[PDB]
Amino acid sequence: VNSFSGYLKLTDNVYIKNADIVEEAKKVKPTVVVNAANVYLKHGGGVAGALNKATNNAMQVESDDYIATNGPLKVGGSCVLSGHNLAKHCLHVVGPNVNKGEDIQLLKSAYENFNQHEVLLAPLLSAGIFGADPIHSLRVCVDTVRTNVYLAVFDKNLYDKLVSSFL
Ligand SMILES: Nc1nc2ccc(Cl)cc2s1
Repeated sequence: VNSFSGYLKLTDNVYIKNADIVEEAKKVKPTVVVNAANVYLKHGGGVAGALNKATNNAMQVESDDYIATNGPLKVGGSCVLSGHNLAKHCLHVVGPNVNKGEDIQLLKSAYENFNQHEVLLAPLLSAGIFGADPIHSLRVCVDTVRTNVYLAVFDKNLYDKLVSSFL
């Protein structure tokens, strides 16, 4: 049993809810929250800007030190950093950004990072301002992640479309 409430069960391991991931993280304090990161860990907008704002910019300060030491992530890659006031850990995952011309085949590689964690609170990778089709992102998630993933979908309209169209 875990603390996640109000989710619709899609599969054995994937759950979905219309929720603000920031407000969900603040309520649950999950072991892992996933950030929709870019390779520079520049948390300007979308999910990353919202998560970082909720940490009072402490996520960005930590991230800048990580990049200064290690250099940029790979598209499809990840790193584990602090979850600050939102979670124990933040798994920063880089899905491909369609609005930069990145290979959508890298979305499966991105979701494979989730398999290193038994339970996660996450957004749909490459959705929103990363430009991918969220229906596609949900299909790749279900077909790739084997650990228990609780997806927070920001748009009520999109949430209802993802559920209604789910095979
Ligand atoms: N407080 C939140 N801000 C955002 C911004 C973009 C997306 Cl895709 C989800 C969320 S939840």
